[PDB]
Amino acid sequence: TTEIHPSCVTRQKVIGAGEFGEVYKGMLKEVPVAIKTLKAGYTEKQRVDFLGEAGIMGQFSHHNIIRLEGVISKYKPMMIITEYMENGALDKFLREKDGEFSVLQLVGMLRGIAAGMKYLANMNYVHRDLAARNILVNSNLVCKVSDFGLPIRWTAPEAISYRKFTSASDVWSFGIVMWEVMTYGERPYWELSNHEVMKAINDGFRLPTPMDCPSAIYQLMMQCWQQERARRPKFADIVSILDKLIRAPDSLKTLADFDPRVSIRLP
Ligand SMILES: COc1cccc(NC(=O)c2ccc(C)c(Nc3nc(-c4cccnc4)nc4c3cnn4C)c2)c1
Repeated sequence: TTEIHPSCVTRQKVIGAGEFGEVYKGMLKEVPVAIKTLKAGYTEKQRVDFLGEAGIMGQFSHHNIIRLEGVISKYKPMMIITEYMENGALDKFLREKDGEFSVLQLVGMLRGIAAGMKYLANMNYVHRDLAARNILVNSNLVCKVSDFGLPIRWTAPEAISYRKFTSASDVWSFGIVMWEVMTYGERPYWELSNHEVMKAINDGFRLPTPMDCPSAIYQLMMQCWQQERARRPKFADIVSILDKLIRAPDSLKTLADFDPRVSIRLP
């Protein structure tokens, strides 16, 4: 990580809360940045977790992972400073832009998220909280995997049941993210409670296709939701498939049937 001097950082507005501090938008000497602070009184564990987060983030160098600008560790409050993405988090972005993108644009966002996840998994970094709310979107529509902290309905069964978090449980979550993107940010499983979601999964039910969804994309998300972890695609498989679909874009014109929940009869 690069150490940044505090005189170069201007905090401007609060945009969220940290484990023992706040998150701000600000400017870095000017480029806009996001700034997470660790405020006076933090515990030893909080310091270890905070500087540990900075240290792992400093290792990430990929187009589809949030970029660390630097850290303030030599002065108080300590800070983690990242690039700032003006379109914000992906879940809110898509809900505010319903129906505004082409299928190819949506699938391109998924390819980018998958490439970032392949990078993390390859680095032996298990995300554990992959969801559209933890993905940032830049002004080129590039998605940057991030983690803002605390998700039953995004989590694989083995991770819920016995705390087995691996890249393969992240693949399950990625399938949910695919469904979030293709629905413009719908809530997975709609109004079902967390217990009803787990019961449905265990009974064998899976999310139905989004509207206007390429058949290949629904097939892929379905294979991310295999109960048996060993049967799920690896991230390398996901990236490869998405890349090939984008590069032969007529492949995306074949749509999965959408199951009507409502019948409208007209003459
Ligand atoms: C695999 O990737 C990993 C793995 C492990 C850890 C992390 N850590 C971060 O992701 C992280 C840590 C510190 C910062 C300053 C940021 N930046 C932003 N956080 C927030 C925000 C908003 C509300 C509430 N909380 C946060 N909003 C932002 C940014 C940028 N732009 N915007 C709009 C992100 C990433």
